[PDB]
Amino acid sequence: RARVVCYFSNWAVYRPGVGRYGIEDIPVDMCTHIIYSFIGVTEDTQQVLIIDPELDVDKNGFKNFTSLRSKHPGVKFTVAVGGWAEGGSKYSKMVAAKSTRMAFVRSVVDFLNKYNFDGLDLDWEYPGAADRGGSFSDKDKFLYLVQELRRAFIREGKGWELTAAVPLANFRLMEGYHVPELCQELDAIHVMSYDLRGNWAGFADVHSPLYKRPHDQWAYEKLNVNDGLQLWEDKGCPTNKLVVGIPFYGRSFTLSSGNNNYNLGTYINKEAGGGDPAPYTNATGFWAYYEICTEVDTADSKWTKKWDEHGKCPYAYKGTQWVGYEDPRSVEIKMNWIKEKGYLGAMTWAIDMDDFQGLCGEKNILIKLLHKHMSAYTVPPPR
Ligand SMILES: CC(=O)N[C@@H]1[C@@H](O)[C@H](O[C@@H]2O[C@H](CO)[C@@H](O[C@@H]3O[C@H](CO)[C@@H](O)[C@H](O)[C@H]3NC(C)=O)[C@H](O)[C@H]2NC(C)=O)[C@@H](CO)O[C@H]1O
Ligand SMILES: CC(=O)N[C@@H]1[C@@H](O)[C@H](O[C@@H]2O[C@H](CO)[C@@H](O)[C@H](O)[C@H]2NC(C)=O)[C@@H](CO)O[C@H]1O
Ligand SMILES: *[C@@H]1O[C@H](CO)[C@@H](O)[C@H](O)[C@H]1NC(C)=O
Ligand SMILES: *[C@@H]1O[C@H](CO)[C@@H](O)[C@H](O)[C@H]1NC(C)=O
Repeated sequence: RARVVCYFSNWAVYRPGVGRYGIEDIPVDMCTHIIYSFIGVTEDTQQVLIIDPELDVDKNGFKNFTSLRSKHPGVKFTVAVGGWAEGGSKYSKMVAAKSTRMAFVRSVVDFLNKYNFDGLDLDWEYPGAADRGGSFSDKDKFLYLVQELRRAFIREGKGWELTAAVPLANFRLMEGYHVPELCQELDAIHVMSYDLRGNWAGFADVHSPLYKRPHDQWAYEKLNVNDGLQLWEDKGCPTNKLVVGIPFYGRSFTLSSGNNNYNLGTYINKEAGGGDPAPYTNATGFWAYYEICTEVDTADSKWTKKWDEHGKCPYAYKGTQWVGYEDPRSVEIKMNWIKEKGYLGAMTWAIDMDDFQGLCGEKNILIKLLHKHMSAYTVPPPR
């Protein structure tokens, strides 16, 4: 009764060559809940914004995805609104008044009926975040939105789920999330236990450390997966509502000129923006898991792979390039820890970045780990 929650990116179909990943590539039986990402909100009318209508509607992307339930009827197929690229300011605007929230709620209900989704995942990053167009009143008003969506979903009578993707840093929780009240209204809390470190921080480090390292200080002291989940519990969220995110990607850095120290915490060339783009994701500062294993794990690789003994994550480097990520060893450790803590399950950002082609070895190696552990695990009663 554990969840394996799989975010599916609708833009992965445009990746070239073996990176192309579409609806037909989703390994549906490895997940219990699959989430089509993303739709957005309009700036002016607070309605659902379809972000790639040629794919999502004209080529039947939404419906191809939800009709997967014909062959896989025990799986839930929902849609996520928001995501990083959507920004936060349209959401802070939409929740500012009862009337604009109600316009959005009606639009959501029509959309979910039209494309036969099982519910909605809220991915506003983030209520209350001044750097993302937010402000103080978002914390109350985001809770109101959640309460109003839940009531609308109850009225529709189809048993739709409502979930949310959330951060784990204390300051973000204080600015945006009434934890006990949100955890009561939501079916699952998808914790984004990743991007905890990255180029923006100004030093090289793994981005999903499980436990504190000696160099973690001040704001970073508790910014690790174990302490972040413990924070959600301490703030009032039941253990059996918390789903732990696992990144299928690494955060990369370009090290400072002449820097031969590759240890965690080493200085970087921050203006570079991160490591150089890899060929399929083509984004400075991150690599898909399959982009990492095809470079790091080959027989003649010139990459050097190391292990963070405290954070329990791999990192690898070559030249000026350094990347921290998750591999089968680190994912196995986190699966065992999820079971030890009694959490509701595991989530991945995102299923289209697993080695789904088997370029390095077993196809879908990381999601198979999530599925192996979660499917044999019984979630205990709240602690
Ligand atoms: C649940 C959750 O993890 N949510 C967040 C994710 O949004 C975020 O991943 C990033 O998502 C954005 C989209 O919101 C990606 O930007 C996209 O970039 C490509 C080209 O580089 C572009 O073609 C797309 O148009 C654009 N998206 C859209 C909506 O069209 C970004 O690359 C993702 N970053 C990754 C995968 O590392 C994840 C991980 O950061 O965490 C939350 O912030
Ligand atoms: C903490 C900080 O300096 N904030 C900015 C970051 O939000 C941002 O990247 C993002 O890191 C967040 C953690 O703070 C993640 O939650 C978020 O998923 C991630 N963004 C994505 C999806 O790529 C960086 C810019 O990339 O700027 C920082 O200043
Ligand atoms: C939906 O499935 C149809 C029939 O297989 C296919 O032609 C189309 O490309 C699919 N669209 C998407 C977005 O996957
Ligand atoms: C890679 O991304 C950059 C930055 O957006 C873009 O300008 C360039 O066209 C992209 N290249 C490919 C092959 O998509």
